[PDB]
Amino acid sequence: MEAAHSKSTEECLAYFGVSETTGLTPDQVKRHLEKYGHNELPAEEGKSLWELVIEQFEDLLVRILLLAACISFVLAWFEEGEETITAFVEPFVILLILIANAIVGVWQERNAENAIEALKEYEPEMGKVYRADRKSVQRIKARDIVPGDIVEVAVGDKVPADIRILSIKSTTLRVDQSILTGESVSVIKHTEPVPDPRAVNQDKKNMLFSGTNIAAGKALGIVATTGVSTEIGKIRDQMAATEQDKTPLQQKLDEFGEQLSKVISLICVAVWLINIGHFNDPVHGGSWIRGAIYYFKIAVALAVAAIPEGLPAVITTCLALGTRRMAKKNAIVRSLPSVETLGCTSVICSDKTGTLTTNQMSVCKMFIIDKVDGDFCSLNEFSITGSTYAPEGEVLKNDKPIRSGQFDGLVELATICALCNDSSLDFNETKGVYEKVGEATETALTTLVEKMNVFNTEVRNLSKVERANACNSVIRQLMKKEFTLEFSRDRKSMSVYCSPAKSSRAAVGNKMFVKGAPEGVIDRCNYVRVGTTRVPMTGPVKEKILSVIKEWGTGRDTLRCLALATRDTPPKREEMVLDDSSRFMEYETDLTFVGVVGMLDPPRKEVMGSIQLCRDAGIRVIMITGDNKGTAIAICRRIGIFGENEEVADRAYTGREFDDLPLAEQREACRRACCFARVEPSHKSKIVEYLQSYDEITAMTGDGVNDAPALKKAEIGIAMGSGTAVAKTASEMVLADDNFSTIVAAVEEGRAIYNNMKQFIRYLISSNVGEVVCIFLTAALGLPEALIPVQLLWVNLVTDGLPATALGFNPPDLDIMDRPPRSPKEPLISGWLFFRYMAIGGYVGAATVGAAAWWFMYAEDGPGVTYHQLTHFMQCTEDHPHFEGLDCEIFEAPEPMTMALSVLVTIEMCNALNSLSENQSLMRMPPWVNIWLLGSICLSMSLHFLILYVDPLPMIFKLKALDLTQWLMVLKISLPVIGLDEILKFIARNYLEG
Ligand SMILES: Nc1ncnc2c1ncn2[C@@H]1O[C@H](COP(=O)(O)OP(=O)(O)CP(=O)(O)O)[C@@H](O)[C@H]1O
Ligand SMILES: CC(=O)C1=C(O)N2[C@H](C1=O)[C@H]1c3c[nH]c4cccc(c34)C[C@H]1C2(C)C
Ligand SMILES: [K+]
Ligand SMILES: [Mg+2]
Ligand SMILES: [Mn+2]
Ligand SMILES: [Mn+2]
Repeated sequence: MEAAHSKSTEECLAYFGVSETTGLTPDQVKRHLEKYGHNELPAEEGKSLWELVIEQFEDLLVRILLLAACISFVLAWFEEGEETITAFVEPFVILLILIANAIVGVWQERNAENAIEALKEYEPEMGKVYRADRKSVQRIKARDIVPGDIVEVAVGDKVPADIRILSIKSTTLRVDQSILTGESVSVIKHTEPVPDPRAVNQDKKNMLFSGTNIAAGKALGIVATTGVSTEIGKIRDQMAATEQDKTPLQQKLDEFGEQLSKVISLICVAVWLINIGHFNDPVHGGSWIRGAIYYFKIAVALAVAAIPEGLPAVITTCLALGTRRMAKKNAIVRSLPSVETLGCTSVICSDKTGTLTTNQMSVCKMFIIDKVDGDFCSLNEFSITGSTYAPEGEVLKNDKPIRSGQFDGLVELATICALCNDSSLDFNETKGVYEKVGEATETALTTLVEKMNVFNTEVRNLSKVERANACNSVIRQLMKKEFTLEFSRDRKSMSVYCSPAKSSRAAVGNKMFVKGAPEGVIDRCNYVRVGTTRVPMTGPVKEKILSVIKEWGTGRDTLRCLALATRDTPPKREEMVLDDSSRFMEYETDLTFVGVVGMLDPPRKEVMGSIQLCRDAGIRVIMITGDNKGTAIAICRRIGIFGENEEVADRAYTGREFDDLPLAEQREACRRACCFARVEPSHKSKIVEYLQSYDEITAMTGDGVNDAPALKKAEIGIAMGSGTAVAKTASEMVLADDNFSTIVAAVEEGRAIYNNMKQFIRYLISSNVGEVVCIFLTAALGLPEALIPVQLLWVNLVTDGLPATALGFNPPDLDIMDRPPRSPKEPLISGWLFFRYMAIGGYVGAATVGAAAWWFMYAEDGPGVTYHQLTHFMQCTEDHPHFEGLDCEIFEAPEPMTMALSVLVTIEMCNALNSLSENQSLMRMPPWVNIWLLGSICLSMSLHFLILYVDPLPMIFKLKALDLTQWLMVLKISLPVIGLDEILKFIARNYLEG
């Protein structure tokens, strides 16, 4: 059943053809269960660790290194009676890496806790119905409720389905709808039509929404919808639309996967063209068994050389460390990549209530009457400080602290605030904070009474649990509450009837203390309290007081105001009927006006300063709130989202006003406006979506169920530590201490991390370049591979491993938070930078093949000098006569390859220094800057020496140590790499773009 809010109750009843005093028949229920299904949200799984690892071995690139693992496996099985000893270390070091990279791939991409499950917390197991087969209410499984059911809800109930209210049995029905609005202040419901077809939830004052709860009262309704066709079901569906997105760089990775997986396919058929080049002269001396196997040997070496394995690890490590740094600021990152995604954020959307503000309603202004001089009426105004329910803060007069007990009118105000009140305050020993018990707007009065301390009660030595209600208790000892005239919609006030406690001195006679909406309470006042005296309420006085109250209600203030009054001479208890709320207004007449209090939900202290820092970093903050527009704009002004006099006509929108815009203007509104109010959970995700459709990287901050969709849609979702489980499990990061400042800190960390990543990804790739250049030089020319897989694997995973991780520890820049956010599209190399290490890569790729072949010809030991014969080793077995003065096995010596590797290891270790900075020469930026880079290379170096000098190591890696002349030759053929790039920096810091 649709549009239940605009139908009258008779139309809803007639639609299902049921009586409110009977309900559906059990047969009808059966038919509706068929037709509409059960009243429950579908669970959303998330692949077993099975289908996750499987998906790690799916993306093309990863297969390339599996190919060269199976091929490596075969070309290590049918290994001659020679060294089948360690031929399998290759197809295993590889087969091992792919294992490790998967387990890690999943340990960071997997979101443990499920936000749809948390949401089901709001689905009660049980609901109450009236069905035709019994007169009395029936308590059943909620999932068995169907459209058409007559349902009964009561105080403390979770509402089981979307329900048109038929009949309110209590005097009021007060509903907490925070899961759809973020607001915890009770909604007072009624049963009349809400004609607007486009009514937003905050307007549907005659509806009950599944998953909200009843803060008070009793009602009967008819179920309009169940299952996913409910408001909470829409939230469930937006969280189920699981886009499993990915970090900008993580999409760069996924991208480069496609990049590198073709570069290899091309280079392999390219090695094949130069392999088929001397296919026209094989002299068929070794058939093709030798040829089709020397070609796979090459593929495995190229594939291995191209893929920069170990990359996944240095990154994961970088991220994880980042996570550790943020945890120390009280930012709990739940997704490794996110720690860095925040860095490129350009727009931060934010819930207001409980996010930007404390979600703790606070009396911050009050007034009583000081003097009435005929027509003129002087008010005594005070402000009150503090922003939580904690009874911490002081009452100020002109900004200076005063003792509330000095003023008789305040004693009376406190008395009414304390007594005309169904709530209290409680100190939660487990969370370490004060919490309300009852309505927010009432607990604010409770808190006020504690701050006011009008009897100067000693409270400094109380436990926090006793302190919670101390000054309210002292007032209870003076006046005994005898009964309450509860709130009704017609009068918009409530009152409590009180007698002076036994042993008066207080003051003889019974009293009624009244609070309510100003206009109705003041209209029923005939007198005004001035100190302890009472004077007649006149028109001009009534008008001054109403005017000031109206200013408080619409200011830069926009406070909720209550007027406080007391009936000085109540009726006698016996003349009043308590069972009829319709009589209460009359009993609360002939009142004496006492004062007014104004409360708001105030900003957290750090928010303003954080917004400014964001602005300084080129980040926009947009408030998106379920709350009213007036309050929303006012809070925006207090926190510097808007100027205090800025005109915001087209900078602030309700969800409706936003919906009214042409679809084109909706997109543009999102770039211009910074406040969206009276919004539904969908509006928040829609705005995030628009933002993202300008390719803005966008964050969402929230604490509520109504933020869950936006939290899921944003590139980065951020939840408040003290907010809902649902919002937390929908996030990438949680601010455990609710400190908004931490977001600013997280951005910096993220920019720091982004800079170090991109360059250690360059350092690691410049490497994989030379290797390819080499595994291709020593392939096309027909030379004996200068390096083989098992060695490359060590280099890329370990030799370059440490140093890369060292670079992820370089110091962040000093202006890092004075730049605008980097563009999402920004590559990782451009023009100058690409050919930069295609030059450093052309050097490594060569200087390695060139120090291995050196050991042949112009080197001492030194088979050796063969020249054109060296590029022709295939015919040493066959065409031996050519090779006279040499053996036919010394073409497979460890020394030459140890020369090659020792060059790479030496070039890369150097290439790690020119990686410390992008442009700043080592001249102007010392190599002693990042000490950890030093310990990093000395480790890589001392590991290199190892696999050269340890009985096993050199056989598994095919190395044979180098003389001190074999190392002078290495250095004098490696170090120059520094001067090379070093001059590439001098030609970029001046004549390029600096
Ligand atoms: N228990 C209580 N005792 C006394 N006064 C109360 C009260 N609960 C609410 N009020 C006062 O009476 C008014 C009645 O609230 P009501 O149902 O009219 O909502 P609202 O006007 O705040 C709703 P909306 O934002 O959707 O238009 C409140 O604004 C408040 O001043
Ligand atoms: C088993 C497994 O999950 C993985 C792997 O096995 N790896 C990475 C990877 O994620 C591969 C990868 C995909 N996209 C990129 C970009 C840059 C670098 C890498 C990758 C490393 C790749 C490899 C093969 C080491
Ligand atoms: K997200
Ligand atoms: Mg909120
Ligand atoms: Mn992977
Ligand atoms: Mn109202």
